[PDB]
Amino acid sequence: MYEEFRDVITFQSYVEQSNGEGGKTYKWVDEFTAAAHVQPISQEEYYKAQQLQTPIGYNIYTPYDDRIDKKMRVIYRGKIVTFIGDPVDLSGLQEITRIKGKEDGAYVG
Repeated sequence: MYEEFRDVITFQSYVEQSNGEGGKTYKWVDEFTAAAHVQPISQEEYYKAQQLQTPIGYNIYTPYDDRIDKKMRVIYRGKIVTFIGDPVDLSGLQEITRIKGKEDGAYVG
């Protein structure tokens, strides 16, 4: 609902252990700090037709940073969200990275 943005926001991680046991106990760590824009999808982004569901998708652009959605828990403009994703670069000179991330779950949490 911000459209075009650049604020100083903090990217962090919530990971349910740094070994092959996803659950049991949970540990918090900090990733990086950047001038960035993390925004939620709202609906289908382009809209056109309609459709309804509860939003579990994020859209982000940061200049050359690929670390936002790729298993993280970030705080952008006071909002804490959890998501997994894949980064793509804009190309040419290599100035902008465009990332998509989404949330699902893991059994109980």
